Amino acid sequence: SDVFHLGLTKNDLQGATLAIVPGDPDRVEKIAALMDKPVKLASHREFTTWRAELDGKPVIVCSTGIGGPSTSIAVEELAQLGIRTFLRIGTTGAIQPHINVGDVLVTTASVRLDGASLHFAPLEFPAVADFECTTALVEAAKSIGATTHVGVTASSDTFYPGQERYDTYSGRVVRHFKGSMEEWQAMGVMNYEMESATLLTMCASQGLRAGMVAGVIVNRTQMKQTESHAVKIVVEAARRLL
Amino acid sequence: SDVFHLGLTKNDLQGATLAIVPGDPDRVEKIAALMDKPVKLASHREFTTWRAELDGKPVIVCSTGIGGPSTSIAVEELAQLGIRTFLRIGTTGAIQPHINVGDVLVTTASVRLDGASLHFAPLEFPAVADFECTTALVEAAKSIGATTHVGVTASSDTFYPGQERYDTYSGRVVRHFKGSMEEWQAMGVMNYEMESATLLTMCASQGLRAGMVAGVIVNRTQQEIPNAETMKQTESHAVKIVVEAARRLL
Amino acid sequence: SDVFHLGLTKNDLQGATLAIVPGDPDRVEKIAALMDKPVKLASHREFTTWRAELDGKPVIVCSTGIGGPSTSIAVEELAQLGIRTFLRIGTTGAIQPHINVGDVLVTTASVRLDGASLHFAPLEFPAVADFECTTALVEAAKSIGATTHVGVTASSDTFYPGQERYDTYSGRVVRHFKGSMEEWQAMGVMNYEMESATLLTMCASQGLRAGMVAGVIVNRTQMKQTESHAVKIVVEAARRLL
Amino acid sequence: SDVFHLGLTKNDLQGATLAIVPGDPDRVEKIAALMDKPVKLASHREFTTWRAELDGKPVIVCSTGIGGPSTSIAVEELAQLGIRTFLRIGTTGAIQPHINVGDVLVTTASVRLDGASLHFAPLEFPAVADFECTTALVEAAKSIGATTHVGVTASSDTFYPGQERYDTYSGRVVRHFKGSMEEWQAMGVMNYEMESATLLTMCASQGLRAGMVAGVIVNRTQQEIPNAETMKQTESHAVKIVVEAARRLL
Amino acid sequence: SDVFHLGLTKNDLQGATLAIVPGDPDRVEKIAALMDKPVKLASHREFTTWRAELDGKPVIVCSTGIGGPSTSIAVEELAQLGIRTFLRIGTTGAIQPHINVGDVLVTTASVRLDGASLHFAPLEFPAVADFECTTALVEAAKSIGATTHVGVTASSDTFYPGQERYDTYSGRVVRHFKGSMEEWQAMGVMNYEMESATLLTMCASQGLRAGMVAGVIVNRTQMKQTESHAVKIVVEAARRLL
Amino acid sequence: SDVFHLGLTKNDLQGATLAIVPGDPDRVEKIAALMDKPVKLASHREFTTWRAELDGKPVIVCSTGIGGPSTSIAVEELAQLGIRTFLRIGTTGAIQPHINVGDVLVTTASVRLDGASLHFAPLEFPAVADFECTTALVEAAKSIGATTHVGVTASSDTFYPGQERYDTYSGRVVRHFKGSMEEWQAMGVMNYEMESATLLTMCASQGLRAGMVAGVIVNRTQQEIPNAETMKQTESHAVKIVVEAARRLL
Ligand SMILES: O=c1[nH]c(=O)n([C@@H]2O[C@H](CO)[C@@H](O)[C@H]2O)cc1F
Ligand SMILES: O=c1[nH]c(=O)n([C@@H]2O[C@H](CO)[C@@H](O)[C@H]2O)cc1F
Ligand SMILES: O=c1[nH]c(=O)n([C@@H]2O[C@H](CO)[C@@H](O)[C@H]2O)cc1F
Ligand SMILES: O=c1[nH]c(=O)n([C@@H]2O[C@H](CO)[C@@H](O)[C@H]2O)cc1F
Ligand SMILES: O=c1[nH]c(=O)n([C@@H]2O[C@H](CO)[C@@H](O)[C@H]2O)cc1F
Ligand SMILES: O=c1[nH]c(=O)n([C@@H]2O[C@H](CO)[C@@H](O)[C@H]2O)cc1F
Ligand SMILES: [K+]
Ligand SMILES: [K+]
Ligand SMILES: [K+]
Repeated sequence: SDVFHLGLTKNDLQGATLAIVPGDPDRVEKIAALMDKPVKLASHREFTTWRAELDGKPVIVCSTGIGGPSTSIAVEELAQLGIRTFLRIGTTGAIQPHINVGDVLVTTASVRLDGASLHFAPLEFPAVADFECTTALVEAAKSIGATTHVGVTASSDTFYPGQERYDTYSGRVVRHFKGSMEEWQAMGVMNYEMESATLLTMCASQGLRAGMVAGVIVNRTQMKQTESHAVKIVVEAARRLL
Repeated sequence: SDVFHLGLTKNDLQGATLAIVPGDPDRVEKIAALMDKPVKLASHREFTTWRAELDGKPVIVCSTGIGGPSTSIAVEELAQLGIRTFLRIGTTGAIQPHINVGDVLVTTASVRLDGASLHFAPLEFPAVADFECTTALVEAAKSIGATTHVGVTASSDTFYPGQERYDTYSGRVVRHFKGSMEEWQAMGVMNYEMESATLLTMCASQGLRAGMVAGVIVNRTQQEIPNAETMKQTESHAVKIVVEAARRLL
Repeated sequence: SDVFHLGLTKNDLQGATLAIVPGDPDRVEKIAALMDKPVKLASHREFTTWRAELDGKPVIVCSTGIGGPSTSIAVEELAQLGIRTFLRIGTTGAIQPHINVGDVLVTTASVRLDGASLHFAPLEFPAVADFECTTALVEAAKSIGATTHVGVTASSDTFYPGQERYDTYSGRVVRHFKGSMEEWQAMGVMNYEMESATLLTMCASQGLRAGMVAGVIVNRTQMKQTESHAVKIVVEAARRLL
Repeated sequence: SDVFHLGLTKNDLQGATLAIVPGDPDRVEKIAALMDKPVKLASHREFTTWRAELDGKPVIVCSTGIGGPSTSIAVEELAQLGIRTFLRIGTTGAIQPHINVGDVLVTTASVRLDGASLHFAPLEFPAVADFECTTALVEAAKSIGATTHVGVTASSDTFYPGQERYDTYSGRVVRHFKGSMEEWQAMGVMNYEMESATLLTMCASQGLRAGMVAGVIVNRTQQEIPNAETMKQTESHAVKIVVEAARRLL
Repeated sequence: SDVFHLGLTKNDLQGATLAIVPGDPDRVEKIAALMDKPVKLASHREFTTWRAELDGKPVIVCSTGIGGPSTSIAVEELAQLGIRTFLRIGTTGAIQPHINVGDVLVTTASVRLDGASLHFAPLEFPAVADFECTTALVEAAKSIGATTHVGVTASSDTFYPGQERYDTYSGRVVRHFKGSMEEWQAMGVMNYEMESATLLTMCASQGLRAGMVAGVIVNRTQMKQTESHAVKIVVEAARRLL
Repeated sequence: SDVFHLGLTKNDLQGATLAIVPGDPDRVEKIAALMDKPVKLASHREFTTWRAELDGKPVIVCSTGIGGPSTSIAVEELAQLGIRTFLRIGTTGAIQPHINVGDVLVTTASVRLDGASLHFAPLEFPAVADFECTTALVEAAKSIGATTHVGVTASSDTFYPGQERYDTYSGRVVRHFKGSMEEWQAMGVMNYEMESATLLTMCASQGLRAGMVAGVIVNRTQQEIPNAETMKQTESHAVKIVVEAARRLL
């Protein structure tokens, strides 16, 4: 292995330069299955990697695990191996009334509620997605007729307090985040997820292209099939980025 | 006047919902001149407004003056008057070697080195441009064949220390900004300008669409010898691009 | 032109070392008119400059435009041309009950609600006015018998949310500034304006003397003539500073 | 499942109130194997859970995955299930010369270089370990004669820049973290790891007891030449120490 | 004098390496009196120093005065003189219902509501006590059967607003600290005092061992004898640390 | 006692509304001695209080001890007792070449390097002195012909690292303060002391008038060789100046 965590060698990628990075290890195979000659490369910790062909071009699929920390490791090590483009496919919770479960969301930029993005650029730097990847994702979504929403996403280091959930053990939310969801709502933020801030920031500040798309599995103001459409959309986007 | 600073009435706009907002008052007429039936509406402080027609649709052109403060006033008051889409056309200094004077830059999002954006959203919120406006700007730039670059822009509250210029009275830059340009360069930031952070943040957090395009009049990594001609010509292309973008946004 | 924005040459100032800097371009001529041999020097963007004589000494009057950004450019470029003393005359909104419209306010120091001051000194540095300029302004105000108030001023980068105005398009104020006016009131702050923080900080941290005086055109807790008195006061102060 | 991610039910724990939480899923079974009647309960995402008996008391072992985010989920959901005591056993990089690979480190408190801890308490709150858990860990380490060091640990959201590693794709470290390792060294910080800040803070601020122990697999001040054997042996001792500590905490 | 403030010479300490540092000058003699051959060494400003013997080992007792500023001076200068271990004995206000006046509190780490700790380490660094000193204090407390509580302490630069007291001249608390006590309570913080944050941080970040124990003289949610027990406990702890 | 720390009763002040507040308890009597009918009122912790008459008006003199924490207690409790005006007289270290030992410095505002001021107003609020008190101090200094300097002062919570002193036990200064003195120097800051930030902020934000004057006992830019005599003489003039200022403020 040429990297510390992924257990992958440069040759394993066979010249691949684009990677689809879902958060859940169990989704890696599903994504690879939509492409040609899918093969499992490695599985260590929360990092599962598969290789496949798209239009005769080798493509990588690697899980990041939940959170910016594990995400930064995967992205960094994949970059060390030649990957220059990253497309994240995730699951998300909508916080706007007009957005419905099943809808697909494309992130233009993210509210940085994480700590890892700060290890690449100060807070004033935008966690913005690459224009080409965003475009590809939008078109891909349109190509299959999925109800899509494009905009800002709140990327949190926590699933609970950071997303102002009170149905918890403590049933309490620290002051900084109390009343925070309502604030994001009034600002037009579409959803909550946990890896885009780190992904977009570290990529945008290091010459790497990144895109972000997620399927709505829940709406805070009010599933397997939704994941399916989002997966197709990201593979279709990758195709347009090759 | 229905607003405190612009000296404009709702009726003046004749139903206009899009405005092109240059920083310099003197550029307002130039921009309006590329459209039909251009008419001056008002002039107060650094706020000069003109109205014109584009494809049979009334369009506004209003100068913001330099900086997020004056920019936030103009945008806020124009919004009070019905404007929902804002396209900024400015001048900028490139900080990357591969970018040349005369090139056109489209901002996807901005590094917030201003104070006004913070009056609309905390620092963690991205100063991102509207996807539709950015797309229109990109296509418009392509439509006339201008050498274009798309990416991140550093928007500063100051022309000098914030952009780490030392050719100043004090010849000194406060610690926070010392060595800052090099940091931005390593991060891929394309340029320095002074209104996008405020514009994009206040719009993105209030349901308003905004786009940002600027012409390169200088490159910080490549010494000098400016050319009023070339410079005036660069402004020309950027103006044409923003008007073309507006057309696609109407 | 020896500077990038002002369109002025060192010789234009004829040895002037003090400048009165109003925010509104249209007020420049009014101020110059109270002095001798007033002459317009230039007009570019929001920067209008006039020269005049006061007690046989050349004095500059230059508009800064609204906000610290344009203010820092004007001050910096004027300094490059020899100006060492700056007196700002502005308009302001009082936030204390005992202060009335028409009253004149002299700022001793400012609450930094701007971004430009930070480009000269970290937030912990005080946006304090020069003792000599403050003194001159106080005496000048007294010399004409104007009802005067001396104290702290809140200098905001925005006219609306930063000054907690809700009569706006969004009718909303970001969390950081919600309930902020009341806080300033309890702290004795006298008013809101938009250039003193940047002016005083950049001057106080660069060996430049600065003073700040403004006329109250509105009281948040409850016009042409007020501007008139403030203008006289600043010209009278300049006279004592020459 | 009574929780959203762990896929566990209250009944699965059989009254367990203490959990050993390693970062790597693959270590869960190893830890459970040192106890009695070890049984796998679930495996979802980076969360692998096993149950076992220690002195006739049911004990849980659950992987957190790398980082405070996944750690906070696991801890929160385990707490929802009754766990009140958490003992983390990890791997770490030493940054002090006197500390050797193979040594065991017990964290009294951590430098918060993460983002998740901030979602439980402001930065001024200390990421301190529970006194009882720390004591148990210290005694346990002593009971087997392991070379131990007790002190402060720097817990980072990143493996690379946050730990000031330059052997990377960009080969660059953002300003805030440039020269940071040397600063931590001068302050006596013993090591770098990636979950203690979040673990200790969220537990210390919510009435939950937590302890932290890690085996040194590398020393940043002493070049390299890792040894899978030694490394695998270090993990072994750390595991034994944490299980022994749990025993004293039951 | 070999130091600027304490008025002490290296020889005065006769090889002492541990010091008990109370906040009140008047408590120095009381503490020294429990040991052998107590002798007053100096008295300057709020810094009173005494020397004594404990198990044949010279020990120092020096008052820090109230607050991190004076505390940092005393600790720094004592360190310059050879002291490597510091045990603070103070008075404190409990903020938890289950803690009673008279109880003894041992601080494991502190919430940094001070400014001095920041002059030694950034805010993210923990104001944690030395494990050995904490252990000694716990055992010492047990040795005399004192009702003890071990945990986190909020160390404030102010006695009033920082501890959210409203019975003041202004009867007002700045926004940052409004509702702060309740927050600390929900987080399990045991008490409020004014020197531990600075003490623990500066020591923990400079290779110096420090411990912190205080007697509860008041409970915010609901005296000479309490001080007595705390003094014994700290002397007993020092004995175990020699 | 009507207050928790000062051990003073409202009656003790006999209607006094102004207090001179030195940092050192030992200076309280010296200051009181220049006035009429000086009497010691109390002595507790670092708080020593004396009362005296100035032009037939009762005046208080109370030591604050070193630092904003003890300073805030004294000021708060004195205010509870009726004091509305505070004049601080201290000792200071100059950081500018043109300032000499023995010179007197009047602070117009302070750089807030303390923590206590933040307990009264956020960092953006200026630690500015009262205009009337500053004026009185300036005139008083002039009245005796002392070489005076008026300007900004850096008020630090620490005597050593915060004032970037390396002649210490650790011989190290935390990153935030490394190279800080030079920055303050370039900004024109005249000196370092340890109570003005807290004093001016808490007073300026609570309707209390405050002034600040200090005598230079050392200049950081000009090596050393202190003189107890000169030093004791500098304190003398500063004391005379503050008493004279109080007289003009009564
Ligand atoms: O409400 C949600 N919050 C959230 O963070 N997610 C995403 O799905 C995972 C949480 O289970 C995280 O990786 C995150 O990216 C989904 C959601 F539905
Ligand atoms: O180097 C530059 N920096 C800069 O900020 N600008 C832009 O032009 C104006 C300053 O001249 C500002 O409004 C800003 O948007 C142009 C430049 F060429
Ligand atoms: O309420 C007010 N707020 C305010 O900012 N001002 C000042 O006048 C201009 C706003 O029109 C700004 O330049 C500012 O300095 C006046 C006011 F009356
Ligand atoms: O140098 C190291 N840095 C580090 O963070 N670790 C730990 O091991 C994992 C990364 O490999 C993280 O969970 C972390 O806790 C180990 C190391 F050897
Ligand atoms: O409520 C309290 N708050 C407090 O800060 N203290 C402590 O006792 C002194 C206050 O009088 C300070 O030195 C501090 O350490 C005691 C208390 F009882
Ligand atoms: O260099 C100096 N630094 C300093 O802080 N002081 C002042 O004198 C005391 C420290 O000796 C503090 O109260 C402070 O106000 C004097 C000095 F000479
Ligand atoms: K993870
Ligand atoms: K302007
Ligand atoms: K003190």
